[PDB]
Amino acid sequence: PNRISPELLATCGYFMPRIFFLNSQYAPQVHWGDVVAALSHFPAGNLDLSSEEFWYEWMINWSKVGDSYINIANSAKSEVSHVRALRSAAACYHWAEFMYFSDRSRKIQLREYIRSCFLSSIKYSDLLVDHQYIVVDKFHMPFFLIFPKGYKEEENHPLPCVILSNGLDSMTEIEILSLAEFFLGKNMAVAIFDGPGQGINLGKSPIAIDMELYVSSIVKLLEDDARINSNLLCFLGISFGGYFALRVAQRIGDKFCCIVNLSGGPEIAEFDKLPRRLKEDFQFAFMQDNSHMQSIFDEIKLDISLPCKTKVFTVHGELDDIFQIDKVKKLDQLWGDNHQLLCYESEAHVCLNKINEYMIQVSDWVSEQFWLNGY
Amino acid sequence: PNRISPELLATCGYFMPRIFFLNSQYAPQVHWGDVVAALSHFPAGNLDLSSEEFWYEWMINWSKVGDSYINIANSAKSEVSHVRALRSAAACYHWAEFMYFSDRSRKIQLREYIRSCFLSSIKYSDLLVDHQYIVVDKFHMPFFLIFPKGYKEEENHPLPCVILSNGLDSMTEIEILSLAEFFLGKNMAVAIFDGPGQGINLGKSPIAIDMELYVSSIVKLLEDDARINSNLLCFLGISFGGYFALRVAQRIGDKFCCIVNLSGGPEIAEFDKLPRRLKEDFQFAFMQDNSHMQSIFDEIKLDISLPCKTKVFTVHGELDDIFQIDKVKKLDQLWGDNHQLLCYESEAHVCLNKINEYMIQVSDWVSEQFWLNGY
Repeated sequence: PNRISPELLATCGYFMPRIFFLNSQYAPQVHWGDVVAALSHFPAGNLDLSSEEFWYEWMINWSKVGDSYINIANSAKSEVSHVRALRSAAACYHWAEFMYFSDRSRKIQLREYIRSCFLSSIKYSDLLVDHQYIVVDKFHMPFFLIFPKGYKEEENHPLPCVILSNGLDSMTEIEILSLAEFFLGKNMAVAIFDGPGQGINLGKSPIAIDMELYVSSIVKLLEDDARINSNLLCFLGISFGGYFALRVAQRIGDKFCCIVNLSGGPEIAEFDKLPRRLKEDFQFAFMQDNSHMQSIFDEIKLDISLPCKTKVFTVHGELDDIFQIDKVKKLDQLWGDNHQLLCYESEAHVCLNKINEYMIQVSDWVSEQFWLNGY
Repeated sequence: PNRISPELLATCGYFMPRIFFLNSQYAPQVHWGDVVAALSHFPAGNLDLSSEEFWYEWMINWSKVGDSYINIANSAKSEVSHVRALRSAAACYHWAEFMYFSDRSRKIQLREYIRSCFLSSIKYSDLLVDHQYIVVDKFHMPFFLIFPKGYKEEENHPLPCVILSNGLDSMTEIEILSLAEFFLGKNMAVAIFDGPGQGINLGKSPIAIDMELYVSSIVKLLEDDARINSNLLCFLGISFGGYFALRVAQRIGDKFCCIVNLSGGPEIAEFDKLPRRLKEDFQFAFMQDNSHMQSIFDEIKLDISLPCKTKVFTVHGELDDIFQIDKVKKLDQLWGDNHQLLCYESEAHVCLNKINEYMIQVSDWVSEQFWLNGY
C-alpha cells in the first residue's frame, strides 16, 4: 500500500508547502500522488535536509515521476491530455532540481526539460504569450509578456502590468507564473523573465546583485508597448527576488505605482550558519565557492538610509532564518509611511502556510495602488 | 512554527490524497496551508480513525479554517478575491463534514454552507450552468447541466454529455465537479446531480439503491435539450457511485455509449468488519442503525449474470477494503469484452495516488467511445 513514511514526511515539513505551492490554472503543480510516487520507495536512514546524499536521492526519485508523466504525454490521445501530462512532468522535474546542486549539467538539463514543456504548451494555452529576448548590453534575457484570459487589443485600453522576479531556486513558469495568475485574474498583464542566474540561466551566468538594471530594460519595453500602461506598473519579488524588489524601490521606484516584497530582506543571515542546503544554493546561484560567499553577502547588504521611491508591501515570517525579521522591521520603521509590513507570528521564510490568504490580500493591495494612481 | 505532527500526518495517510484530490480550475480545493491551519493545534493522544472523538475534533478544526475563509470572502475588495475565498471556505467545510455523522443538523448545515458558496459563485463563473429541479415522482432532484468554456449554442453542434454520480460521502460541487472538469476540458457537457441521500440530500432522504431510476429522468431531460446529443451519453460513478454505474450498465446501458466505474463493485465487504468510520458512513447515508445495514448490503449485491448493455471501464485498487478486488475481477471475466479493468497493484479504494494519471486515461477512453459511435 504505497504511502510516505512518517519520518520522511516530518523531515520534509518545511518543503511540503513549497512543493504544493498555489492551486493554479496554468502553472505546473504536483498532486499528492506525485509526492507518494517520488517518496514511497525513498531509501530509509536518509533524513538529513543538509546532506548532499538526501538531495541526490530526491533528484533521482522525482526525475522518475517526471519521466512517467512525459511517457503519458507522448501516448496522450488528445492535446488537453498531452498538456496536462507536460505540466505534471514540469512540476516533478522542478522539485527534482530545485535543491540539487551536485551535477551542474544535470540541474541545467532538468531546467531545459521544464522550459521545453512550457514553450511546447504555450501553443495550446488560451492566454496571449509574447516571448522574446531583451538585450541588456551583451546579455540576451528570456522575457514573457502574458495577457489576461480572452484579451483583445481592440476592445481593451492599455493594461496595468506586474513584473515578477524569481527567487534563488524558483523556476519562472512554476512558482512565478503561479503568483502571476493572481494579477492575470484581475485583468492585469504580467511580465516574467530570466535575469542572469535566474530561471533557465541558473548555473549558466552568475545571479546579478544589481537586477534593477535588467528590470529597467523591461520597463522601457513596457513603455514602448501600446498594449501596456507604463504609468500602472508593479514590481513583485519572492524570497531573494524580494531583496531585488527592495533594490528596485530604492533605485527606480519612481517607475512603479507599488512594489511587493514576498519575504525578501535588506541583508542575509551569516552565510556559514545558514541551515539546510542554503550555502550550496547561494554558491550555485552566484557560481562561487564557500570561501567567497560571506564577502558577497556583505556587498548584498542594502543601505536602508537610502529611501524607497514608491509604496512597498512586505509579507514576512517572524521565524524566517534567511532574512531575519529584526532587519525587516528596522527597514519598515525607517521607510515609514511608504512601507507596509504584514508579519506572520509563527511563519518561516515566505510564510507558505499563508500564501493563498496573503496573495488574495497582495493582489487586492496592488489593484488599490493602481486605483490610487487613477486607474 | 506551525506544522502537522508526524503521528497525525501518518494516521491520516489514507485521507491525504482524498483531501487534496484533483488540481482543479472551478472545484473548491484546499492548499497545504489549510491542512496545517486545521491540524497544527489538533489535540494529542487522538489518532484513532475509527473513533467518534477524532472526527468531532476534525470537524471543529476544519470548521475554523472554513470560517476564516468566509471572513476573507466578506472583506474581499474584488469579485475574483471573493470567489477564491468562497471556494477555499467550501473545500474546508467539506473536509469538516465528509466523515462526521454524530450531529445530523451540523452535517446538513455544513453541506448547506458549501451549496450556498457554489450557488453564490456560479454568477462569477465563465461556464454556462443550467440549474433546476428534476421531479422524479414526488422527489425534487437538484440538477446542474454545465457547458464547456466559451460555449455558444449558435456556433456548436449538440454536445456529448457525461452524467457523474456522487459516492457516499462526496459533495457534488467538490469531488464530482473536479472529475467533471476532465470532460468539460474536452468540450463535453457534464450533468451533476443530488439523488436521494446524495450531495445536499445526505441526511435528509435515504440513498436510493435504484439510483438508475433518477438517472433515467436525467437522460429524458438531455434527450429533450437541443444543446445535448443524447446518442453521445456517458455515465461515470465514483466509489458507491461506481456501484450505481454497474446498475446503470445492467438496467439502462443502451442509453449510454460507455460507462466509467471508479472503484465501485458488485457487492460490499461484510458491514460489521468495515474499517475506519465506514459503518457510521453507510448508516448515515441509508438513515438506518447498525442492526439493519448487513440486510441492506445483501439487497445491494448485484446479480452479475445479468449482462451490462454497453462498454464499461473500471478503475480498481488491489487493496480496496470496501469493494474487494476478487468480486470486481469475477465481474470483469463474466462481462467479457464489454468490460475493461485497470487494476492498480498497491492502491486502496479509488486509487487516489493515481487519480491524475487515470482521469487522463478515463477522459481519453470516453472521447474514444463517442468517436466509435460516430462523433
